[PDB]
Amino acid sequence: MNIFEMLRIDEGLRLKIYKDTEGYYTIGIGHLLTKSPSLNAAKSELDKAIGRNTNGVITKDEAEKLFNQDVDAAVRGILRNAKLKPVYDSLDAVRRAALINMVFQMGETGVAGFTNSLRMAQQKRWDEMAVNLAKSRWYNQTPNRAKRVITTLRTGTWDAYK
Ligand SMILES: [Cl-]
Ligand SMILES: [Cl-]
Repeated sequence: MNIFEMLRIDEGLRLKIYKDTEGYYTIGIGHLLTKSPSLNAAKSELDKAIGRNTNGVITKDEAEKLFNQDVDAAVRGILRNAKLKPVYDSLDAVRRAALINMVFQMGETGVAGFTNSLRMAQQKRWDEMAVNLAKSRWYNQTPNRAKRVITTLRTGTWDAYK
């Protein structure tokens, strides 16, 4: 198991523009296109992202390309985040994957807000951190996914994904 496989599981793969759990225009493997209610705005964003006139449909390779780019950006944004970096550095390899997933789904700013859970993570207070993470909108909105990530983060193993 690794980050790519982990997110491929949580995000799925879709070759056609679709709406995510929050109603936004997405495509590929969890690639947000826009928050605007406009399909056309979405189509515009897609062609610009791909570099061609897509007509709302992309190939697997294309999806996978956005995916690489997106994981890369998540890692890099963690590493440059003054609140995130220190947490990341303190974690083992599995737990780091979990921090990446959360950043991928909710953005750097979003995660940086989980101040209290971040302090716990850094203190290696596993069970308390998990409890706290669960008291969130993120958990109430996407509980199964959230559950998988929290377990990962709590335990440092891939059990929730096997
Ligand atoms: Cl892009
Ligand atoms: Cl879910």
